[PDB]
Amino acid sequence: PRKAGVFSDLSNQELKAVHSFLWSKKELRLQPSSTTTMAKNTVFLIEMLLPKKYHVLRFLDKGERHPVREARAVIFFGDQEHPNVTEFAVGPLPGPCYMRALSPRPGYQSSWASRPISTAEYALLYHTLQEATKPLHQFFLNTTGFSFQDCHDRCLAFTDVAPRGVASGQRRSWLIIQRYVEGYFLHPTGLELLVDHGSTDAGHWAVEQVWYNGKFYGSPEELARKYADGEVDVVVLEDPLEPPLFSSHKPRGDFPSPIHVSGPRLVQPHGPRFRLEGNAVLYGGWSFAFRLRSSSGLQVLNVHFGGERIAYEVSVQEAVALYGGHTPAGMQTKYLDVGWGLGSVTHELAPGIDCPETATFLDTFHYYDADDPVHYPRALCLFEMPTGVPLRRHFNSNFKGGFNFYAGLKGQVLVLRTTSTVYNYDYIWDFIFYPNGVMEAKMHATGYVHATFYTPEGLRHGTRLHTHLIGNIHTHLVHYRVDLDVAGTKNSFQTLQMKLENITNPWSPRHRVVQPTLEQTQYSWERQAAFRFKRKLPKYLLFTSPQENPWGHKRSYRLQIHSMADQVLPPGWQEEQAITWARYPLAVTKYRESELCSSSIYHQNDPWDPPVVFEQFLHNNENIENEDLVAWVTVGFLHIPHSEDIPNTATPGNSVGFLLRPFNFFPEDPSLASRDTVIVWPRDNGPNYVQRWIPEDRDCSMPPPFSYNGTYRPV
Amino acid sequence: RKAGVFSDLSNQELKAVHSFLWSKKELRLQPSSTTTMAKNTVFLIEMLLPKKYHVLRFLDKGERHPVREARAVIFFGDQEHPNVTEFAVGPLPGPCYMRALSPRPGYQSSWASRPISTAEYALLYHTLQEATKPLHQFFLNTTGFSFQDCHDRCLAFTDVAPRGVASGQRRSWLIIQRYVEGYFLHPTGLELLVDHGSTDAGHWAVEQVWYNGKFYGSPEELARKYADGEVDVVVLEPPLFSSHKPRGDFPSPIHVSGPRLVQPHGPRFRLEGNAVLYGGWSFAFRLRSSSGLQVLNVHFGGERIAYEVSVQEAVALYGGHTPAGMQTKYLDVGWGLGSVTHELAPGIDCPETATFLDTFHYYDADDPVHYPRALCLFEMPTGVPLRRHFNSNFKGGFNFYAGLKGQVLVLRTTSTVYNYDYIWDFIFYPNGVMEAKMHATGYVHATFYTPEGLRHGTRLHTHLIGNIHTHLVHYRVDLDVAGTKNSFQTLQMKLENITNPWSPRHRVVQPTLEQTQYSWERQAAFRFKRKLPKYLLFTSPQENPWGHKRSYRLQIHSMADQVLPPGWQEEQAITWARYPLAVTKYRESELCSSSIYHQNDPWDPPVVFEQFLHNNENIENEDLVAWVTVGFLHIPHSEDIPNTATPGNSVGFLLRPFNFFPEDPSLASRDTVIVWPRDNGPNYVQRWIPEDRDCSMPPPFSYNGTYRPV
Ligand SMILES: *[C@@H]1O[C@H](CO)[C@@H](O[C@@H]2O[C@H](CO)[C@@H](O[C@@H]3O[C@H](CO)[C@@H](O)[C@H](O)[C@@H]3O)[C@H](O)[C@H]2NC(C)=O)[C@H](O)[C@H]1NC(C)=O
Ligand SMILES: *[C@@H]1O[C@H](CO)[C@@H](O[C@@H]2O[C@H](CO)[C@@H](O)[C@H](O)[C@H]2NC(C)=O)[C@H](O)[C@H]1NC(C)=O
Ligand SMILES: *[C@@H]1O[C@H](CO)[C@@H](O[C@@H]2O[C@H](CO)[C@@H](O)[C@H](O)[C@H]2NC(C)=O)[C@H](O)[C@H]1NC(C)=O
Ligand SMILES: *[C@@H]1O[C@H](CO)[C@@H](O[C@@H]2O[C@H](CO)[C@@H](O)[C@H](O)[C@H]2NC(C)=O)[C@H](O)[C@H]1NC(C)=O
Ligand SMILES: *[C@@H]1O[C@H](CO)[C@@H](O[C@@H]2O[C@H](CO)[C@@H](O)[C@H](O)[C@H]2NC(C)=O)[C@H](O)[C@H]1NC(C)=O
Ligand SMILES: *[C@@H]1O[C@H](CO)[C@@H](O[C@@H]2O[C@H](CO)[C@@H](O)[C@H](O)[C@H]2NC(C)=O)[C@H](O)[C@H]1NC(C)=O
Ligand SMILES: N=C(N)c1ccc(OCCCCCOc2ccc(C(=N)N)cc2)cc1
Ligand SMILES: N=C(N)c1ccc(OCCCCCOc2ccc(C(=N)N)cc2)cc1
Ligand SMILES: [Ca+2]
Ligand SMILES: [Ca+2]
Ligand SMILES: [Ca+2]
Ligand SMILES: [Ca+2]
Ligand SMILES: [Cu+2]
Ligand SMILES: [Cu+2]
Repeated sequence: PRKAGVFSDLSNQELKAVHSFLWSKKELRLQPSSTTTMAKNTVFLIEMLLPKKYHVLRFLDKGERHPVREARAVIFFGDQEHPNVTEFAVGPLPGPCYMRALSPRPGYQSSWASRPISTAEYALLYHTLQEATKPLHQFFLNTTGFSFQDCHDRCLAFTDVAPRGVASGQRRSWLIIQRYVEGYFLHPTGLELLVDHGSTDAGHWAVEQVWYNGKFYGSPEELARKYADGEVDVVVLEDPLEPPLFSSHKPRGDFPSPIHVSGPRLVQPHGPRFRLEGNAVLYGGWSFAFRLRSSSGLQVLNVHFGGERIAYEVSVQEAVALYGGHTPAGMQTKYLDVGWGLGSVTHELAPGIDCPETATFLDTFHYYDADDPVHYPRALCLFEMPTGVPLRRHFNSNFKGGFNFYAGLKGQVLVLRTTSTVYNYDYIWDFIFYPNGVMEAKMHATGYVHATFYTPEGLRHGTRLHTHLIGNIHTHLVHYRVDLDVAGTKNSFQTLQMKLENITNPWSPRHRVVQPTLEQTQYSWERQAAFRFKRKLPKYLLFTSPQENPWGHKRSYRLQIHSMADQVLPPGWQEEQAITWARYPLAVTKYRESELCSSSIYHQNDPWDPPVVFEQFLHNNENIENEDLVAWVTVGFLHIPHSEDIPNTATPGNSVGFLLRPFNFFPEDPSLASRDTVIVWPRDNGPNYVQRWIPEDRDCSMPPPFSYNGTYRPV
Repeated sequence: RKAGVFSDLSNQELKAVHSFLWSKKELRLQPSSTTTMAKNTVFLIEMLLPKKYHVLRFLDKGERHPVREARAVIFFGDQEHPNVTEFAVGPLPGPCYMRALSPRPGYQSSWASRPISTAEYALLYHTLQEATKPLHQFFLNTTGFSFQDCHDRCLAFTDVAPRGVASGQRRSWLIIQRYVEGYFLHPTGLELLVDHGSTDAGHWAVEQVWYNGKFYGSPEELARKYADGEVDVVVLEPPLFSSHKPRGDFPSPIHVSGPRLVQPHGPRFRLEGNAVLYGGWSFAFRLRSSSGLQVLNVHFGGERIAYEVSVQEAVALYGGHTPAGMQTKYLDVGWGLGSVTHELAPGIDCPETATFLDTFHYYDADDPVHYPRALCLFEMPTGVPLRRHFNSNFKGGFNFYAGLKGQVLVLRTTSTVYNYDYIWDFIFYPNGVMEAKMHATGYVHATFYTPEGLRHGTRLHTHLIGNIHTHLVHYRVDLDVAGTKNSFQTLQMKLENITNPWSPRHRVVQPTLEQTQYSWERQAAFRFKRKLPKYLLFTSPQENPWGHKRSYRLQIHSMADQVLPPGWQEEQAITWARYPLAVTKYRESELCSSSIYHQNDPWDPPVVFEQFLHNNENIENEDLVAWVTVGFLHIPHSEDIPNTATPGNSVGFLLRPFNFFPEDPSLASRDTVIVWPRDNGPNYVQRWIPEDRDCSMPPPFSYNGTYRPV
C-alpha cells in the first residue's frame, strides 16, 4: 500500500517545497500570480510528474528502487522582450536540487499566446472594458439597468470564449456581456465585444469590434453615437432584481402528487467494505491507485483484479464542447477544458447529494494560478452503493408449482468520483468497479449551458430557452487514455463478429441451415486498429494476452463503448488539428513516453498549432502484435438545448463512457468469491433453508449532520 | 381508479371465465394436466384490452367504462382436425358470451404452431424413456446417469425450437443433460430428434440421433455401434461449476454486509391497485401473461405522454455445430414471457425496502395460480445528483451550491422461462424522463463440446460450448405526446462554411441545426444499415412558451444489428428486428408485433411486422406508434459460468422531454438544497424538507418459492 505513493499527488508540503525552491532562484525574478501585470515571471502550475513506466513497473513488480519523485512546474516568462511559457521538472522530492527542461518545443514561437488565461489577466480585462465602454454607459443603463462603471449590485459581467482569434499567435477574445445576477450565465444583454489582449502592456489592449443585437459596429463610440441618434433597434431588458429568477435552482411549481418526506437513503452500519489508505484502494478482487492531476483530472493507475494487472492507467485526457452560433462569440466557441485546469476545479462535493451520505470524502491541494497551494475540501469521494439490480440471479423452477433453488447476489458497485466546474457546466467523473471484474468510466453533464442573446437568426444554431436566451447547439466530446496491460505489458488486439454461413442442413439434405458463426479478426498495425466514426465498429473489441484460460481461450479484456459521438469538425481543417483524436471512437497505439497525453493546457489557445497532434501517433503505423498497447477512446453526444435545460442541464440520459469487461480472463465468474451470495433451498414438509455465508444484516447507523464550507484556501 | 380498465384479471375473474367455459358441455373441456394431446383444454386466460377509442372516451371525455373481457385460448385437440381458437369472453363480471377471434382462412398449421405444455413434456419424457432403452448401458458407461431406476443420477432433456424445417411440423431436437444442480450446463453429447406431431403419443418417434459429432439414425443403431466398438465416446467437496455456491478467495476478502437502503418515512409514490402516482408521474400498469410488462396512460404534470409502453417479444437466435444448436431460435412470447414472473427475493432482486406485488396467472394450468412477489415497485437513490452546480466566486469562495439528490422510481418484473432470467424495468425520473431496460442473467443456452463447436461459440468448461447468439427485444411505444395526434421529426447537426463576418479573409466552419420532417410510414422505418439520427422526436402541434413544438425524444441504448437475412425462412417471424425504430399509424389490427404462436410456426406466423408498413400511410398529425428493437450479440465467455451477470448486459431506451415543459420539470421537487454564504458567519443551508438522518429496519428476509392456486 506504500507502493501506491509512486502515483500520488503532491502534498501541501511538497508543493510549498517546490515553490520555495523556484523562488530561491533569484534569476527567475518570480512574482506572485495575483500581481496585476502580464509582464511578470510567475509559476502558473505545479503538479506531480509521473516517473517512467519502465521504472515504475520495476519498482512495483521486480523489487527495484523507488523511482525519483518530481514535480512539473510551468513558468510564465512575461518579464522579458520575447515572452514565453517554459516547463521544468523539479526534483528530487524530498529535497529539490534541480530544475530540468520538460516538454521543450524549440522553434515554436506562439507559446505566450497559447498560455491559459489567469485571474490577473481577467482583472486587467475588466479594467480595459470599464474604460473602453465608457461611451456606452448611458446605453447600458437604458437597455439593461446595469453597468460596468460605478456599479455595486447591478454590475455587468462578461464570459470570454476561446480560442482567441483566427490563427496561431493571436490572443483576440470575443466577450459575451451579461447581467451579473443569480445564474448570470443565462443573462446575456445582446452586446458582444472583441478585445485584442496580446501585448504584455495592458494599455495597448483594445476593443477592436462590437456586435449588438445582430449588427457589427466597429467601436463602442460608434454604437454610442448611433444609439444617441436613434438609429439602433435596441432590446430593453426587464428588471431582474417574489417568484424565483428563471436561472435560480429555487423550487417553483407543485407536483400533482405531493412529496413531503425525504426519499430512501443508504446506510452503512458496518462501515466501508473497501480499504482506502492514501491513494491505494482494495475492494474485493480489486486493487488500484488513483490521482487527480491538476491539469487534466482523474486517473486510476496500476489496476489489478485477482492479483493480476488489467490496466496501467485509465485517465481523462481532454473534454470539449464545440459550438455553432448566430453571434460572433457563439460561432467562435470551441472550449477545450484542459486549457482551464480541468483537474483543479474539483469543488466541494455536498454529502448526501453529490455522493451518498455514507461516502468517504477526500481533500486535495492544487497549485494552479495561485500564490500558494490551495486546500480543496471534499474534492473526491469513494463509496459503495447498491446498484438496485442483482449481479446475478436465477430461479430454478421445478415446473410443478415449486422450485429446486433460488440463487442471487445483491448488486453493489464501488464508485470513485470527482467533478469539474470550470465555469457554467459541472461535469461529474466516475470510475466504477463491479465485484465481477468489470470497470466502467462515466462522465455526466449538469450545471448551466453556454448561451447567447436571442435573435431569430439564432434558431439556425440552437433553441430559444427564455425571452432573450438561445441555447447554442454543440457537441460534447471526451477523450480517455486506456493503457490496458492485460495480465502483463505485452498484448495484442483483435475483434469478433457474427458472420452467417449457409450450409446443407446436415439431418435434412433437401434443406439449408443459414446460421451464425464466430469470426475472429486479428490486427497487426496501428492504422488497422484506428476506427473512424464512418467505419463499422465491431461488437467485440478485445485486448488479449498470449496466456490461455483453462479452456484454451486467450485471456482478454473487452472494451465496450457507450456513446452518441460522431465526426464534428472536418478532418484537417484549421482548429480541428487540436482534436484529431475525435476522429476515432477507438484507436490503439504502441506505448511511448513521448505520447502519454493526447492534449495539453496549451491546446485551447493555440488549436491551430498545438504541441500534441494525436493523428501523429498513428503516422508511423507501428506493429501492434505482442506489444505494450494503449487504447484511446472518444465518447460524447450532440446537445441541442431544450427548455428543460433551464436553469440547468440534468444528468438523466446525459452520460457517456465505456466498460472494461473480462473475456476469458478468469476460469469462471470472478464474483464467485463473494460471500454475499444467497441460495434458498426447498425442504420436504418444512420452511426453506436459506443458505448464507454472511449473516443477514438489519443494523442501523446514522450519518453525520450535513455541512458545507464553500471556501478553498491555502493552509 | 379509472386505471382499473387496464388491470389484469383477479383470481375471482379468472375462476369466473374458467367456470363459464367449463359450463359449456359441448366444448368437452379437460384439465391441462390430463396426459393426452387428444383433449380440449383452456390453455390461457388473460384480460383483453378494450379499443383505445373507447378507453380514451372513458378517461378523457367522461363516457362509460368500456366492457371488460378476457382472452381465452382453447386447444381443440379432441376432434378430427385439431386446432387452436381464441375467444373474447365477456362481459366481466358475469360472462355471457364467447366470440371467436382472428380467423386465418387457408392457414392449416394452427395445431403445430401451439406452445408446448406440461402434459406434452410428460409424454415426451415417456417416449424418450422407452425409445432410449437400448442405450441404457451406453448411458451408464458414458455418464453414470440414465433414464431408468436413476433416482439421484437421472438424465434430463432441453428441447429447442422451432421444431422442424417448415410450417406444420413438430419435430424437436432435444439436448440430453445430466440432471444436477444447474443441469443446463451439463450436456452429455447426445441429441435426439423426436417427431411429436400426432395427438396419439403412440405414434411419436425418435427419427434421428446425434452423438459426439456423428448422426446415428436410431437409438438401436447407436447402441449396436457402441457395442461393436464403432463409437468415439467421451466418458464424462468443492461446489459444482454450475452452482452459485462461493469458492475462491479475493485478495482482500469481504466478511460484512454492504450498504443498504432504508425507507423510514415510507414510500413517496402512491400505489392504489394498478395505479401509480409519483411526483409529477401518473400511470397504470399490467402484467400480460402472454407478452409481459406494460405501463399505460403515462402522464407527467397532468398531461399524457404515452398511452402504452410494452414488451412485445424477446428472442435469442443461435448458431451451432450440433443440430440442436443450429436449430435454436427461441421466441419467448411462445413460452408465456409474462407468466414466468417468479418470486422476487427481497434485498437481492429488489431493495429490502421495495413494495412487492403478487399476481395471478392462468397459463397451462388447471386453476388460476398465485405468483408471490411477481413484480416490485420502489424508489432508489441513483447515486448521482439529478442536477448540481458549484457557483464559484473565483476568489477562494462561492456564491452558492445548488443540488438535487438523484432518485428514480423502478417498476420491475422478471421472466425465467427455463435457463435465462430477464429482468424487466420501467424507470421514472423526477424530471419527466422515463426509461425501459432489460437485463440478462441466469444460465446460458449451451451444448456439448467438440472442436468443431469453436466456430459457433466458446469452450466454457471441459464438456461445454457456449453457443454464439444474439438477444433481440421489441417494444411497442405508443407515444401520445400531450395528446393522441403527433408528428415525427428528427434533428441533426450540419456544418456550414461561411465568410467570417468579422474577418472577411477567413472562414467560419461551424454547426447548424437541421430539421427533417417525415410524411409517410416508410420514411420513418430505419433499418440497421441506415444512419440513425441523434434526435428522434415525437411532437405535438402545441408550442411551449418560447415558440418550440412540445416533444418527447426517443434515445435508444442498443448493440443490435441485422441477424437473419431479410426474406429467409424463419426471419418472417421477426421482421420487426429489421428496424431499430419504425413508426406506424395506430391500428387496432396491429396492437402486437408477435404472438405465442410465432415460436412454433416462424415460417407462416399470424403477425408479420413488415406488413404493417405495406400501406405506407401518412404519419403527419396522426396517432403514431414507435416500435423499438434493442439487443446485443452475446459470444459466451468463461466468466458466464455458472451464470451470465448483469453488469454491461442491458439494453433499452429513454424517453426525454424535449421543449415539452417551459423549464426543468423537477423544479417542483422540495428536495433541492441550496447553500449560501453569509458575511462573517456560517453558511445558510436552505431546504424545503427537513434534514433526515433516521434509520429503520426492513422486514426480515423470507422466500417461499411455491406458486399455487388459491
Ligand atoms: C523562454 O524564456 C526563458 C527565460 O527567459 C529562456 O531561457 C533563458 O535563456 C537565456 C538566454 O536567452 C539565458 O540567459 C543567460 O544568457 C546569457 C547570455 O549573455 C548567458 O551568458 C547566461 O549563462 C544565461 O544563460 C537563461 O539562462 C535562460 N533561462 C532559463 C531559466 O533557462 C528560454 O530560452 C526562452 N525560450 C525560448 C524558446 O526562446
Ligand atoms: C443459401 O444457399 C442456397 C443454396 O445455394 C440458396 O438456395 C438456392 O436459392 C435459389 C433462389 O435464389 C434457388 O434457385 C435454388 O434452387 C436454391 N438452391 C438450393 C440448393 O436450395 C439459398 O437461397 C441461400 N439462402 C441465403 C439466405 O443465402
Ligand atoms: C470553512 O472552513 C474553514 C477552515 O476550517 C473555517 O475556518 C475556521 O472557522 C472557524 C470558525 O468556526 C475558526 O474556529 C477557525 O479559526 C477557522 N480556521 C481557519 C483555518 O480559517 C470556516 O469557518 C468555514 N467556513 C464556513 C462558511 O463554514
Ligand atoms: C377449430 O375447431 C373449432 C372447434 O371444433 C371449430 O369451431 C366450431 O366450428 C363449428 C363449425 O364451423 C361451429 O358449429 C362450432 O360452433 C364451433 N365451435 C366453437 C367452440 O366455436 C372451428 O371451425 C375450427 N377452426 C378452424 C379455423 O377450422
Ligand atoms: C470552406 O470554404 C472555403 C471557400 O470556398 C474553402 O477555401 C478555399 O479552398 C480552396 C482549396 O483549398 C482554395 O484554393 C481557395 O483559395 C479557398 N478560398 C477561400 C476564399 O478561402 C475551404 O476549403 C472550405 N473549408 C471546408 C472545411 O470546407
Ligand atoms: C409458502 O406459502 C404458503 C401459503 O401461505 C404456505 O402455506 C401455509 O403454511 C402455513 C404454515 O404451516 C399453514 O398453516 C397454512 O395452512 C398454509 N397455507 C396454505 C394456503 O397452504 C407455505 O408454508 C409456504 N412455504 C414455504 C416453503 O415457506
Ligand atoms: N467549459 C469551459 N471550458 C468554459 C466555459 C466558459 C468559460 O468562461 C468563463 C471564464 C472562466 C472563469 C473562471 O476560470 C477559471 C479558470 C481556471 C480555474 C482553475 N483551474 N483553478 C478556475 C476558473 C470558461 C471555460
Ligand atoms: N429461452 C427459452 N425460450 C427456452 C430455453 C430452454 C427451454 O428448455 C426446456 C423447456 C422449458 C421447460 C419449462 O417450460 C415452461 C413453459 C411455459 C411456462 C409458463 N409460461 N408458465 C413455464 C415453463 C425452454 C425455453
Ligand atoms: Ca505509433
Ligand atoms: Ca498497455
Ligand atoms: Ca400502416
Ligand atoms: Ca400514439
Ligand atoms: Cu451540453
Ligand atoms: Cu446471452
